Amino acid sequence: STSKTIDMELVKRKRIEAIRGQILSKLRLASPPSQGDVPPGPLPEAVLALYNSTRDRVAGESPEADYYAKEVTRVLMVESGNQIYDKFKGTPHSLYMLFNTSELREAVPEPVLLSRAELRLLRLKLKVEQHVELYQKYSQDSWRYLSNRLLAPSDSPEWLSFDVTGVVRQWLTRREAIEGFRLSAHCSCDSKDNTLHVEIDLATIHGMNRPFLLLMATPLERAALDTNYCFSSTEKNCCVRQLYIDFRKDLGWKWIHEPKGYHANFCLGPCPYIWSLDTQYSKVLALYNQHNPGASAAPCCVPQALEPLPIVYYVGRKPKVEQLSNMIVRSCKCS
Amino acid sequence: LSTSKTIDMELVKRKRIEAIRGQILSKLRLASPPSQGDVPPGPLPEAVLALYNSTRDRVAGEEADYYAKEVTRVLMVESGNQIYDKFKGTPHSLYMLFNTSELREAVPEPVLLSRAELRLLRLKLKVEQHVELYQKYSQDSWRYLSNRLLAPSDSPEWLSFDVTGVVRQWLTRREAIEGFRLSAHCSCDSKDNTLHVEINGDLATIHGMNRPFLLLMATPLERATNYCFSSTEKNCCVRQLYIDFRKDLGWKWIHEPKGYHANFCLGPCPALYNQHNPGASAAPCCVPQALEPLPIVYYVGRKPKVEQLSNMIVRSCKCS
Ligand SMILES: *[C@@H]1O[C@H](CO)[C@@H](O[C@@H]2O[C@H](CO)[C@@H](O[C@@H]3O[C@H](CO)[C@@H](O)[C@H](O)[C@@H]3O)[C@H](O)[C@H]2NC(C)=O)[C@H](O)[C@H]1NC(C)=O
Repeated sequence: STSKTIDMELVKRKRIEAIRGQILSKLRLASPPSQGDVPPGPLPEAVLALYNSTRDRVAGESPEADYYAKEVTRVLMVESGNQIYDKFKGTPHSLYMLFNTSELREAVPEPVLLSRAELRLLRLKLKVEQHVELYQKYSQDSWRYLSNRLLAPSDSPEWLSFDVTGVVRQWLTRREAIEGFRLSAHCSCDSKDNTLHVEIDLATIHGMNRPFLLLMATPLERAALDTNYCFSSTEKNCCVRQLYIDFRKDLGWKWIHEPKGYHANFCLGPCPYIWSLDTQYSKVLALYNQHNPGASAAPCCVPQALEPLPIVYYVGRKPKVEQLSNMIVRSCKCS
Repeated sequence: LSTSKTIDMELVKRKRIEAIRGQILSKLRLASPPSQGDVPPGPLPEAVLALYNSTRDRVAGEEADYYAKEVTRVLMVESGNQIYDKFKGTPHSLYMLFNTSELREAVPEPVLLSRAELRLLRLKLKVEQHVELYQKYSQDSWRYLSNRLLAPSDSPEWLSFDVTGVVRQWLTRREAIEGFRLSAHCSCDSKDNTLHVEINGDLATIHGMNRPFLLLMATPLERATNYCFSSTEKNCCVRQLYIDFRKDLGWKWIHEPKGYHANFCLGPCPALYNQHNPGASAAPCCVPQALEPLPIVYYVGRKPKVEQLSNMIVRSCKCS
């Protein structure tokens, strides 16, 4: 291990140097930004709090994201004391969260830059299981179902998240000043012999730590490859290549009755470092979505999206239908 | 010259073909192709083709191992008997119950089961509908599983519901009968002693062929960072590397954090092709699978910026 540990350190240094170009290329910077103007001392109150929640454990829901970094912003809902109580007065099992659309356009000027928008809630009900549903205020009159969530009991207050990216993108398109969501308890009912059975504050609503929208978008200053593009175009870079395999013609096998063949495509092509490649084009950028130059020390043209293959074959007199995983290559990536 | 590029591709294509020869055999865990002298000539039986079709059928629904899974299916109890007299005249509810012994014959032991799907032939062509799936936990109760918003489609469509955990629990249970419930979505809200309630021909095909069934994928009976940091492995795996922006990169511009666990993948990916060449590609590499982002805080002049960079932290590695 005397002459192997030192070899390991060279790999670690190779990884570190790739990360140097890795971070700078993501930020679309040739060199680290100038610091002469920066105030010394601790970070501001809003900056630390913004960075805090990005690391915090949140509740998940259950096109692919790009290589370059996303600017994260957040907008807290309109304050509790004003406006949000008179229109929905005394609703026992419904929580309303409305946002100023101009505050969203201040963070994200145009919708095309927005890549993800999350609605955040500070859940408090520790001991009992609850089933909730999320709704979007499309118009002033009706609400539309978005999603639901079965919430198991948790001993500690937990931050809940709802992916409302598609909804917030439509909000950035609209000029209407106020938009919002509605979180209500799950309704369970059933009709039977002309009878009908029906079964049905949770979170911080005021000040800081009230519900908010977390926006991840490409900043304005900075404003994989599936078979549907790899089969049409001839590319020098890493991509999917067609290969139909006949169990008779190519493998000399007769025991697979169904199918007689399938498209087992392969990945083939050079994977240069993303910063070593020409200025970014939409067709070349896709490959690099999971790009981590130092991870494997040498990036390879490997598959991303794969599909299974069901087959039919015999064991004696007995026919068997089986499914094989990861047989069909649908996309390739450099990583 | 394209004459000497055709030849290069043919060599790559043959390497892929030869790896696939080993891939298929290794997934089925066979050393050589099985003997076919006893196989009946002619078309496959009625049930065998139908079972195979549904594996290919295009369906809309909302890690798995390397080796192949045996696919079986079990149709629900027929309409005319037993399943209507206890649920007589339910206007907005469709009931699907299954014999638990038929499931244990298809999947002998619950540990072997890897996936179970409930299949429905949707019929409502023109109208958008919202449905919910329920499980018969007890003799008195049903339990919420999932829901589905169904957009209009001109053609009858096969719907799928992932009921793996439910069907696996059925094999754990000893009760002879189990089943599901598909009902219309209930939307209500109470306000000042008032209450608004909204709901939403047969919804799906219910009798004869193409009736609801469970599609079972299980390992045959005959085939019977938290891991990378503890053990030292020669093969491809995750390797520890903490990176301090000052100590390792010489940087002062990233105020938060001062560093992070950016692990790397390292190890050769040159009978047991599960960790050797899972993808069967011409040259397998040790590349990461699970990646995690890294939020940072830095300054550009006077304006502080908090940004998130994707795929910075390697959590798992694979041979591909
Ligand atoms: C499972 O999938 C295959 C996918 O093709 C299905 O194959 C089709 O089976 C039908 C069965 O009737 C064939 O229809 C035939 O039509 C000709 C006239 O065109 C008639 O002479 C035959 O008597 C038969 O009725 C159809 O051609 C065949 N598909 C292809 C591409 O040939 C199969 O039906 C599926 N499911 C089953 C068998 O339940």
